[PDB]
Amino acid sequence: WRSLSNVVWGKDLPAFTYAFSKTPLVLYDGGTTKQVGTYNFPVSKGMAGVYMSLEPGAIRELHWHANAAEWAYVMEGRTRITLTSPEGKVEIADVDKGGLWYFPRGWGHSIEGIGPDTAKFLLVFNDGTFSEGATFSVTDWLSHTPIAWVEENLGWTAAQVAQLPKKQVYISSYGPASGPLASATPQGQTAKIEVPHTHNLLGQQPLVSLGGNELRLASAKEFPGSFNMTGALIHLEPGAMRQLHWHPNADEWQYVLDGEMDLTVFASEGKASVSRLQQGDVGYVPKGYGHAIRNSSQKPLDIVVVFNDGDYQSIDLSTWLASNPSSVLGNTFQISPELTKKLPVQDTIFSLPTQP
Amino acid sequence: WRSLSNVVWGKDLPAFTYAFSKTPLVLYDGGTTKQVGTYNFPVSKGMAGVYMSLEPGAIRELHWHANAAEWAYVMEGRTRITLTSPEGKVEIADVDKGGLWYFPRGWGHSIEGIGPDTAKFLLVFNDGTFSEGATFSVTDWLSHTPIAWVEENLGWTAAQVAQLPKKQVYISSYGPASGPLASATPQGQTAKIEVPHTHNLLGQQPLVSLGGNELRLASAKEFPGSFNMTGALIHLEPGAMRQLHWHPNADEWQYVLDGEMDLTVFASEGKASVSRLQQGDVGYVPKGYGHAIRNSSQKPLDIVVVFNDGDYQSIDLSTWLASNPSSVLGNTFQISPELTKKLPVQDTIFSLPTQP
Amino acid sequence: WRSLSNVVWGKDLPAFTYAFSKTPLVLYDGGTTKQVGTYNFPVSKGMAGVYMSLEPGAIRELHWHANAAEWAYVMEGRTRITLTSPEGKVEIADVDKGGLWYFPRGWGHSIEGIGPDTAKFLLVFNDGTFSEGATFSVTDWLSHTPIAWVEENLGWTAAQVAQLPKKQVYISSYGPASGPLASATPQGQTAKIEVPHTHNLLGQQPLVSLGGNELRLASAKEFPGSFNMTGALIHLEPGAMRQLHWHPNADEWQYVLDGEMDLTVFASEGKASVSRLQQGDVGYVPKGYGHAIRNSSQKPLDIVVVFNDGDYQSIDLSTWLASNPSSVLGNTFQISPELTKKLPVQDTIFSLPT
Ligand code: NI
Ligand code: NI
Ligand code: NI
Ligand code: NI
Ligand code: NI
Ligand code: NI
Repeated sequence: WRSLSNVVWGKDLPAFTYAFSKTPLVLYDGGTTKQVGTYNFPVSKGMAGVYMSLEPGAIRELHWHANAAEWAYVMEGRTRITLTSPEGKVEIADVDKGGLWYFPRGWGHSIEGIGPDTAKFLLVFNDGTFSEGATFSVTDWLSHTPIAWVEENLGWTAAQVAQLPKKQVYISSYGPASGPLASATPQGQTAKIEVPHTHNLLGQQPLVSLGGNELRLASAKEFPGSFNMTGALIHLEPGAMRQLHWHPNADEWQYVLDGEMDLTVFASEGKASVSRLQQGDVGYVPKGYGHAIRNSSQKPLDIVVVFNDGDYQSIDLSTWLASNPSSVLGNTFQISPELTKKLPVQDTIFSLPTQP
Repeated sequence: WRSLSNVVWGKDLPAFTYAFSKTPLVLYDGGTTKQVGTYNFPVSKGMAGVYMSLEPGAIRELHWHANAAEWAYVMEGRTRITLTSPEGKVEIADVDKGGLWYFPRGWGHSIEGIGPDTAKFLLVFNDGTFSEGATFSVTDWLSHTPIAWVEENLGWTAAQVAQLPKKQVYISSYGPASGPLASATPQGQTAKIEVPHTHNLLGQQPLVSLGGNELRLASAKEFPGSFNMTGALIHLEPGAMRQLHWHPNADEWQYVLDGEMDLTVFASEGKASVSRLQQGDVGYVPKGYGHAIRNSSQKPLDIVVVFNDGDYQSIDLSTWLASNPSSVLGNTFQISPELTKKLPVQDTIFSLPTQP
Repeated sequence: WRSLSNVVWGKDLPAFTYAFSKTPLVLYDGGTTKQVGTYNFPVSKGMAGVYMSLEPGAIRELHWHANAAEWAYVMEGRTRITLTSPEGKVEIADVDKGGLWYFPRGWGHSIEGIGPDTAKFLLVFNDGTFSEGATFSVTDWLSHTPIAWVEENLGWTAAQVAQLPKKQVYISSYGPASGPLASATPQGQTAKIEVPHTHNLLGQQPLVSLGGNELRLASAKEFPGSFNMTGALIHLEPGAMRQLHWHPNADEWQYVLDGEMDLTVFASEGKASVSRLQQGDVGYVPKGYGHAIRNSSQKPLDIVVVFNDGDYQSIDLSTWLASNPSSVLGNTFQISPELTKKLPVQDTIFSLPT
């Protein structure tokens, strides 16, 4: 990738991509997981990412984490979530392929794979240090509380408390697998959360469409329950680009759903990087850094990108240059008036291949 | 206190209690004080606590501290406060036993003991590094300003300025003791603060009551002047329990007003603690940590707890488990369907010992 | 300067002033600049300051910086700015002597000197680590992107892209100089920003005026586009002072426009400083520290001060003492009832030489 400056790509910069596709899975009874955050991907301060799979009837047990909100995208299969708020209200809902959930920091929750095959999903947390090994587990909790107090709290005998787990379960396939949603009723009378905390992203109409390239955007305008986090699906045809831009207000976390992705990141001070991501790899663009995404392959590319702000803000280079008068542009770029007039006058968000 | 995990209580964790009852008082002319913060209680990052007493006519001099808001609970006696805002408005008020004040960050204030008894009160600051040795004193200020500028600022002669203190006074019993509230008028025409910054907590009816156990809560709903701090009084009868819960949004600072308190703290990653607090000792539960409080004694227990958020948010274990369906609970806890149905179906906030 | 305590001025404290007047300029083709922030002025954590000049037709190139909002005061001459928001709207405006601009964090912008004279202005950033060497330059950007992707994004050939700069331009005099404002139209159809992000500070009537001493204040009340920063102009006559006060909510950054300024700063724990600032020097008062400013010279003093909050909050000593009853004051200061009654009963903001 030649540049006008002949910059040494990546020099004096952290990695902006991580080979998450090669990270080994941790295996549980009915599920798998792996994660990427500042502990293995130092640039990724604003968000951490978790891959999880759950077989039918496998549950990610009831837990909470007050250090991070949890935004999710279901890649394959079907899940059911439960979510309990400090007002004592509950949301119990199916989330299918292409759907989202958002669990506010510290609200209690569970996730179950409901089949018929493997559920596979991404979890993105708005704390880059988040680790799935550091969540607050209800089974860990009750096995790390004095037995006599658990007895009193539950109205249970010692012999009943002795039947509870002795350590953090994390993922269970003990069972039973949950049944139809209409029968998934709280054991005790519980009012229902009314603001939706699940959402259908893949089923949205594209916010932007150009020559088969598509952007589907779920910010707080589309999904207000996710009040401080935004997600988008980008589909790029062979040769096409998401145009050069930056985000004034948010970091950007990226996962390649399928295909092969090229990312370039401009970091100021004459420093920049370019790298290729395979399916299942991760990218991270710090707030304010200039960047673009290109499909340099002969096959389609699909990515999910996540922002740690509920308001999607992008300034495209094309918009920026179109907004300025000729004199400012010619003086800035030190170019002829003739060439100045050929700078962008409109922003199409994507760029179609121009190479004949 | 046996547990299902046989966890070594306190292993790999900071102390969550501090033997504040044994901290020596610092003695002033008509007052005493002592304090606990990150400097001696490392876990206590969000809040620091100060004990202070003032004899009749003793004043904690005019001072300010822009690094911390100041929330107070008067344990004994009567105080008079003054509070001056950047709007140039003043609040002059009596605060008696069971009452609160809240001084916003950086607003100027004073506190006087009003007789015939000694005033004793707790001050909780929303910065764990706060120290009473590091406040901005008006007598320190004027003795550390060029004399010629103090003369000009006050319209005073050298001989008048020479009568001012040469250093921080801190606490003074020079006099005069203040008279009745209705005669405590500003020396110059000063508009009055209209939003109350004092409040009666002890005189509230309980928010929650069960079997003699009581919770009185002053959040910003009850006391909007204290916009980002909340306090509560908890009364526990012998053998009774404040149920297992966590706070999604706030740290919890605790002081034992009377009795003996048992506290358990669950910190995730299979780590937990349990300890006993005597009267005048202090506890601290970091945001999100699971906790419960038990009176294991034969005498009543009374505590004050303070949160560094104005919205009280608690998720009780009972609420959480009641909100979930049987399958999720049986799978998580790996227990029989019979036992699953005996999990909580309602939240009574407190739990009671075995009854006749 | 004697004090009641005989405090050693400056003992155990950082510098609260910086000899910015002596900082050397960095020279560009058509402009100059220098800066002061935590890297050379350690106390200055909340704000950094930049001096910049632009010759007629010289431009500070299109750039952005998402780490800092940019507040400006034009000291001499005339500028033209452009400002582009994430809504895809643009503001193109003239800012002359005494005027302000505020560029929100990460919004794209440019600044051009409009002739016939040199434009000289101050930029204050709400991040004390801000450096003009660390901005995101559009010419740096396009020279540090794969050429094939620039071709695609612009619809240009390799030979067209090859005419672009090979590195960060920073300041350019290549031209052309811009024409009249009414002719400075976006190359492509662009909606206009409607909330003003420029403002006339020097032209305001004083918020406070006493004996020739004046304070002009542009907080978010006067200039709502500058939503989280405030600027003020203070004029002090010989012998006059801005009274003792503190700010509960903001740090204060100061620049001496002309004259000679005395600053005192009280830092608690029996520590305080007093320093004299020359024209072009800089002061910084941390949030909550007590302070006062005095003109101890025989000539006028004019300063600009900037706060990293959009709501100007000041508690003057006089207001505070006037708000309290006699008993509280006499007990605090350990003075006679007679002297207690002579403490302040009103706040005139400035104090006059006796
Ligand atoms: Ni979770
Ligand atoms: Ni982006
Ligand atoms: Ni105080
Ligand atoms: Ni609690
Ligand atoms: Ni700038
Ligand atoms: Ni000031």
